[PDB]
This record gives sequence, structure tokens and C-alpha cells, in this order.
Amino acid sequence: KFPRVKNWELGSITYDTLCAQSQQDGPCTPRRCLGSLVLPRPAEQLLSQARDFINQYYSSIKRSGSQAHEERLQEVEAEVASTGTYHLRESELVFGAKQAWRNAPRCVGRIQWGKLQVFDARDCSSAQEMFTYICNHIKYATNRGNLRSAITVFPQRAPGRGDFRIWNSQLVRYAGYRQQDGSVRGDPANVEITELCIQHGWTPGNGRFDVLPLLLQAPDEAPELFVLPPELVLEVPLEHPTLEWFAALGLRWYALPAVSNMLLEIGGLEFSAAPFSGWYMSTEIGTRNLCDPHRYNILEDVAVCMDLDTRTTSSLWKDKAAVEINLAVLHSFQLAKVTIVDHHAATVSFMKHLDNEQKARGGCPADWAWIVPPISGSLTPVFHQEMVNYILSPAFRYQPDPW
Amino acid sequence: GPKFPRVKNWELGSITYDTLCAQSQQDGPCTPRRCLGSLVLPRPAEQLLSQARDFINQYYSSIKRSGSQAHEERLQEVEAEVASTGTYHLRESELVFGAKQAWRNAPRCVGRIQWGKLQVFDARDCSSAQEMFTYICNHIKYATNRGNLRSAITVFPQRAPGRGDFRIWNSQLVRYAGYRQQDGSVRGDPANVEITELCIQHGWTPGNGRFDVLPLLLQAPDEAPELFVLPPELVLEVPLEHPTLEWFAALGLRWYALPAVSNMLLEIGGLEFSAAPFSGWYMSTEIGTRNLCDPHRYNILEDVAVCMDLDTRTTSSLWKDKAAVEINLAVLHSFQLAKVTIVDHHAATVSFMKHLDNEQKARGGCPADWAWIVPPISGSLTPVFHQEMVNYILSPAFRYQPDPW
Ligand code: HEM
Ligand code: HEM
Ligand SMILES: Cc1cc(N)nc(CCc2cncc(CCc3cc(C)cc(N)n3)c2)c1
Ligand SMILES: Cc1cc(N)nc(CCc2cncc(CCc3cc(C)cc(N)n3)c2)c1
Ligand SMILES: C[C@H](O)[C@H](O)[C@H]1CNc2nc(N)[nH]c(=O)c2N1
Ligand SMILES: C[C@H](O)[C@H](O)[C@H]1CNc2nc(N)[nH]c(=O)c2N1
Ligand SMILES: [Zn+2]
Repeated sequence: KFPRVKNWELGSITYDTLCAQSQQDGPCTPRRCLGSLVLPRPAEQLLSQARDFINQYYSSIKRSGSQAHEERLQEVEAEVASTGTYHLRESELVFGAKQAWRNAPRCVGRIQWGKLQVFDARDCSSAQEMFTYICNHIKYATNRGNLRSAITVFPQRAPGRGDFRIWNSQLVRYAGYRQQDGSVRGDPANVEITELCIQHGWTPGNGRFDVLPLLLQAPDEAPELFVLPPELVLEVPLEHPTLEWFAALGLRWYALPAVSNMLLEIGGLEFSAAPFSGWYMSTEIGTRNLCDPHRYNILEDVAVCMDLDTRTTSSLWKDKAAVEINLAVLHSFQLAKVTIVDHHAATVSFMKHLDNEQKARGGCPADWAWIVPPISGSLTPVFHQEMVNYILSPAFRYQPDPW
Repeated sequence: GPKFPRVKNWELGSITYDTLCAQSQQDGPCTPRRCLGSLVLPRPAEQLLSQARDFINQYYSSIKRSGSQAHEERLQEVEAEVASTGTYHLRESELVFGAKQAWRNAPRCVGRIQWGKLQVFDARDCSSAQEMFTYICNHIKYATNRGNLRSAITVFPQRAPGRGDFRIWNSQLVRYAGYRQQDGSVRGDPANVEITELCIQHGWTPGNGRFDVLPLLLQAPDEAPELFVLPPELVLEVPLEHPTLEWFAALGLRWYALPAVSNMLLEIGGLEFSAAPFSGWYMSTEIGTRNLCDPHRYNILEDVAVCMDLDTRTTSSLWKDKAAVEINLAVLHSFQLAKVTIVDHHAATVSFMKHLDNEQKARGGCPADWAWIVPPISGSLTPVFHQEMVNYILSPAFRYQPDPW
């Protein structure tokens, strides 16, 4: 019934009762845990989700069971009964979006969940307009390096008509150019989106860090290409506090992590284009982006620069280099005055978040494999913390590529 | 298409489906409503017969004699015995098979590529705590093999109806004392404060150091536990030093060569072996990262970073990470110098990938606990990090069992 959750470093125990609020099943069954998989494969439905969400709204403002609450419940009844769907009021949308971040079990930054700038772009009718809204988002969220978390919510989905979509997986992304030699110049994760941009008429560059254009799609239309004005995209040259040669590698990364391919579900309405951004955790760039073998794969290069025995796993040249790379990322960002959090600082804040949520809701959904950083896992206190995973709504969902 | 979990490796983009999980005859802690996959501890008439029937079938399959006369006769024999004594007994080769099979089946063990190479010492004749001591000494001798470590297990007599258990009170055959201090701190290993205290209560004269080898608390059926001291020539230890940081040897850190779990239950065809200590060789992260750096263990991260002249005042100097790497490097280096088997987390994980491929061929899946397979340092630097894994309970199995006190 109520799962007991232990911290093995401190011996402290809690119980999770938040999890009974889960209405949507996950991948696990008593027979097998699929906790580690990245993704598994009427108008009563929508009405109860809407009721439930409205309740969570009026409760959150301590106006639960009062008049405005009843008359807004009726408003929805009346809208679905007539049109099979309904619309949200701006502040309710502001509630959902925040709450969808709060509920994101794979997110280590949720201490921040309350601080979210929310742009209503539901009055969008063209890719043209989408681009404008996307551009104000980037400008707002960047703030010359003092990054501020934002979301922009484009118009909701609708029965028998195409979705508004952002084809790009993030708003700022580096091209992947499939070379003759079968190698990849640029970022390998983006080979395919790079190819679509080119198919839709973009003139490519030939560098390792070419900011990709956006492919924006308004309902039932071919997507349209838009180039991000290069002065909007803040970038950070990478260099190392003590290693003088690192900078020559000409390595760099963009300041703004902004997801743009995820669906936002609130009270049963679905928002198919609803990009959000906060700030980077250094390990995302220093460990995964630069060090994954199927990414920029810079480990060996760097270790050879460092002059390490590469001929053997037992010298730990991988672990040594990986650390220098992460350090170079932190230093560089801190030097260019651009918000970044290290994995130690981030997981410390996460632990306090678990605590706040414990008092606030009786738990916190959390995905241990995603919350523990890609290096030095057991050196952070999340490593020792048991965690319960489950789906609460409002939620972000993964959605399949629009092509 | 397939009616089974799909399993993807995100580095190579390769796909497999786990069909072995259909074999699982025991439920874990997850439900469709919520995943409890990271809990360390999750919360007989016909029953025995069917577990027994299943294991026998497993044994006859492994010898490619499924359906044969010896097979149905062994089944008949086992039923005859249960429907008479309420229990039954494994043949020698059945025990060797179930033991290897339990190691094969263990989701949390990264070292399973070695599963087929296990020395199984039978000790189901053992009848006193003195004799347990003897068996254990023999085991340690054999497994340590002067540094050239060899996987082994020693099986003591099974649970009986109306007879007490064989038990090794110690969680490991070799562990350091943890002495609770005047000032609240712990000298030694804080993991072992209780067992240390229990040893002194049962008569041990304690030492006063950070690395004192504990004595054994051994419990024959229905008796008080008797205390036994391992002769020091039997416990191989490695003094720790760094390849280049010269001051590291001056810390007087050290570890023992033989990781030997001693408190686990070994379940085979429903029979329960409450005392069946098993050992292999260390992966270097266990010593260098968990034992030496956990805040609730030796906790040497700060001492070392100070020596390294790092900025411990701020997180973003990655002082924790830099020191942790050296400590790990010193573990590897010192074991390698002293000629004691060890495997670094890179090589260990590569070979587990290879173990996954083999098992995919042989059984159609491999139960594995992601959070336990991925090493505590440099996680995504290892191929296991990008491998999805299905976790489920197969039997034969090893289970955690509560302390006997
Ligand atoms: C404010 C600073 C933030 C930090 C430091 C942070 C950190 C992270 C990290 C490290 C991940 C794992 C990323 C990976 O390995 O791919 C993640 C995932 C996630 N974050 Fe946060 N995040 C932040 C803000 C936000 C914001 C503003 C939102 C939404 C408004 C958000 C929603 C999510 C979601 C939905 C995921 C799941 C990723 C997926 O399934 O693709 N995060 N976050
Ligand atoms: C031969 C080299 C071996 C290596 C490198 C190895 C490695 C490991 C590691 C790193 C762990 C995680 C332990 C922890 O984090 O505390 C583990 C757990 C485990 N190992 Fe292995 N192991 C080896 C041999 C064996 C053998 C011979 C057996 C049994 C016959 C075994 C059975 C297990 C079991 C049952 C666990 C789970 C323990 C628990 O849940 O407490 N391993 N192993
Ligand atoms: C196949 C697949 C499934 C899935 N659920 N997510 C993804 C994308 C995962 C992913 C990859 N790179 C980047 C991110 C964004 C990470 C991110 C997001 C935010 C908002 C802040 C921050 N510091 N970091 C997410 C892929
Ligand atoms: C509460 C709890 C539950 C559980 N299942 N295990 C434990 C103890 C886990 C544990 C701690 N230190 C050490 C080990 C064994 C490590 C080990 C064992 C073997 C045989 C080889 C090898 N390389 N390493 C296991 C505690
Ligand atoms: C297969 C495995 O679940 C997958 O590689 C996960 C592991 N943990 C992760 N954790 C984070 N934060 N981000 C990731 O992309 C992943 N990848
Ligand atoms: C909370 C978490 O499940 C727990 O701390 C686990 C994580 N992974 C681990 N993995 C191994 N190999 N050993 C451990 O003790 C742990 N601890
Ligand atoms: Zn699970």
C-alpha cells in the first residue's frame, strides 16, 4: 500500500502517499521491473481529468469548494458537453505548467519548480508567429547570462486537425553532417534533423558547432524553416583553469537548454508545442554531450593531450579526462557569467526538494537512474536515497517525431 | 511485435526482447502504479513440491536429458522423499548446478561472465561450529590462492523442520572492526559497529586500529554462536599506495583481498541453505569508491583532497571527483603491484556486456539491476550505462536474510 523509502547514508525513513494520486500506469509489473527503459510503447475520460485538474487548481489557491470553484466547474461541464473539449484560463495554465515540472520524475532541478516564467502563445495561428514567440522566449530566458526558467505554450491539440509542432528536439542544437568517410562532423545526435533542414532548403555550414535552424509546423502544413538570429543564441567558449592547451580544441557549448519536442498535458488537454528551458547542469555538457561515444566523443583526444596511458583501462585515463572536461565546463561558464550548476550543488538542492515535497504532498515521484549524475554517482547524496517513481498529472510526455 | 519486454542499447541502437522473464516464479516490488526498483530491501506441502519439480526439470535440461527415464525417476524419487520426510536432498551434481545457477541468476552482480567457473565445496556433512570454522579456513585458503583469486562457495546443511539453522553471523568472512568512540565518532569501519559490539559481548579482545580483522561468529543448529579468530597468515591484505602521489602510502590505508559474502541464503528447488558463504574478487570501485569514500564508511575524501591541495571550500572545484579518481587509481595500482586479482570498472562492465550477449543466445534475456550494475564512479563512461535492463527474480537464487540476533 504505502512504500517505505530509506536513505542509506543517514538511516532516515519516509513513506510515500503521494503515489496513490497516480491515475496512469507505468511499465513495471510484479513480475519484472522495467524501471530502466527510456520509453515504453470518451468525453468521460476528459471530463474527469478536467474536474480533477480544476480541483487541484482551486485547492492550490485555498479557494476549494467556494463559488468561483463551482462556477468554473460548471463552465467546463458546459464546454465539453457542447464542443467535446474546453479551454483553460491563463492562470490555470500557469498552474499546470509549474505543476508539470514539479511532477517531472526525471528532473533533478525541481527545487526551482515555483519559479517559472510562462508565456501564453495560445493565440498563435502561424509558423511565422511561432518563430516570433520562440524568439522572445530565448531573449527572455537568456537575460545576458542570468538565465531564468521559462515555458511557452502554443495552442492545444484539437480533434481531426494537425498539431502545432516544433520538429527540433531542443531550440538550440548543433548540426550533424554525415561525411563521406561514414564519420560524423558536428553533433551525431542531430544527423537526421540536420538532414531535414537541408531537405527543406537550408544552406548548411561545415563546422562542429553550427546552430541549427528551426522547423516549425502549424496545423496540416508543411513545416517552415527559420534561422535563429545568431546574436540571440548565447554560447560559451570552453577553456580550462590550468591546462593552457584545452582552449585550442575550439570546443564550445550553448547556454540555453530548451526542450521543444515534448507534450504538455494539463487536465486532459494536450499541448503538442510547449517548449521549456531552465539552465544546464555541468554534467549534461561535460559528461554526456562531449563524452558519450555516440556524441562528440572527445575523451580520447583530451586524455592524449593530457598525456595519459591510453593503452589500458586500469590507468583510469577515461575518468581523469572526464573530470578535466567537466571542470573546463564549469570554469568556462562561470567565467562568461552564465548560469550553470555542478552536479554536487544540484543533487544537494534535490535532497532538500524531496524534503519540501515530503511535508507538502507526502512524497515526490523520482527516477533514480536519471536523478543520479553520469559521473561520481555515489559521491552525491541522491545515490544513497531510495526513490519511488510514478506518473502524476499535469505532466510532460514524450511524443513521437512528427515525420 | 513480440509479447515480451523490448530491450534497447542506446549507444549502438541494438534491440533484443527478454523472453527469459516469463520463467520468473516470484514477484518483485513494482506494480503498474509505481516503480520501487531502487529499494535495497524490498518488502510447506504442495509449495515445496512444485519448486522442487521445477529445479529438477532445470537440472535435466542443463544436461540435455529432459523427458528421459532418469529424469522422471528423479522426479518420482523427490516426491517420494517429500511425501515422507517433508523435505528432500540434492545430489552432488544438482548442488553444483544450483549454486552456479544462483550466481547466474543474481541481478545485482556485475561479474557474471565468470558464473560457469565456480568451485563448489560441499559441506552438508558439517556438524559443529568448530567444523564450520575448519571448512571456512579451507575456503579462504583455496580462494585466495596467494593472490591468484578463485571463485568459490561452501554449502552448509540446509534448513530443517524443527532443527535450528546453520548461520554465519558476520555479513562477510573478512571485515574490519568499527569501534564506537567516546566522542561519538567511529574508529574503523562504521558499517560494522554492531557485529563488532556483538563479538566483544561473546568474548573477543578488541584491538584499537582502523583495520582490525574481525573474528567469526558461527552458529551450529540450536546452539549459541561460538567465536573464532582467523589466523593472520590466512587473510591476505594489500597496503595501499598511489603510483605517483608519494604521500598516499603514508595514509596507512589498506584493504583485504577476498570479498566473501557470508550472510546470504541460498535457495535451490525450495531447499534453503542458510549458511553458504561465497567469494570472488573485487571490482576496484567497491574498495576505492564505496568503502573508502562513502560518508557513512571510512569517508577519506576530504583528507585526501587536503593532501592534494584542492579547494574543498566549494563544490565546483570538483575536488570530490578528482580525489575519488586517485583513490580508485591507488586501489588498482596497489592490487596490481601486490599481484592480487582485481578488475577495474571499465573492464568489468565491458565483460558484462559480453555476458549479456551470451545469455541472450543461451536463455533469451538476463535479469539485471541497472542501479547496481552501473559503477558508482564514471557511470556513463561505461557501456552498461546505455544498456536497458530487465530485472526479475529467477531461482536458484541468493536472498538477503535478516540477522540471526
Ligand atoms: C532550472 C534549472 C533546471 C535544471 C538544472 C534541470 C536539470 C535537469 C536534468 C539534468 C535533466 C536530465 C537531462 C538529461 O540527462 O537529458 C532534466 C530533465 C527534465 N527536466 Fe529539468 N532542469 C531544469 C529546469 C527544468 C524546467 C524549467 C523544466 C520545465 C519547465 C524541466 C523539465 C524537465 C523535464 C520534463 C525532464 C525530463 C527529460 C526527458 O524526459 O527528456 N526542467 N532536468
Ligand atoms: C568473480 C568476480 C566477481 C565480481 C567482480 C563481482 C562483482 C560484484 C559487485 C561489484 C557487486 C555489487 C556489490 C556491492 O555493491 O556491494 C556484486 C554483488 C553480488 N554478487 Fe558478485 N562478483 C563476483 C563474483 C561473485 C560470485 C562468485 C558470486 C556468488 C557465487 C557473486 C554473487 C553476487 C551476489 C548474490 C550479489 C548481490 C549481493 C547483494 O545483493 O547483497 N559474485 N558482485
Ligand atoms: C529518446 C528520448 C526519450 C526521452 N524521454 N527524452 C529524450 C531527450 C532527453 C534529453 C536529451 N538531451 C537534452 C535534454 C534536456 C535536458 C535539460 C532540460 C532542461 C529544461 C534543463 C536542463 N538543465 N537539462 C533531454 C530522448
Ligand atoms: C541491506 C542489504 C541488502 C542486500 N541485498 N545486501 C546488503 C549488503 C550488500 C553488500 C555490501 N558489501 C559487500 C557486498 C558483496 C560484494 C562482493 C561479493 C562478491 C562475491 C564479489 C565481489 N566483487 N563483491 C555486498 C545489504
Ligand atoms: C539506459 C539508461 O536508462 C539511459 O542511458 C539513461 C540512464 N540515465 C540517464 N540519466 C539522465 N539524466 N539522462 C539520461 O539520458 C540518462 N540515460
Ligand atoms: C538507493 C540506491 O538503490 C542504493 O543506495 C544502491 C544504489 N546502487 C548500488 N549499487 C551497488 N553496486 N551497491 C550498492 O550498495 C548500491 N546502493
Ligand atoms: Zn520497477
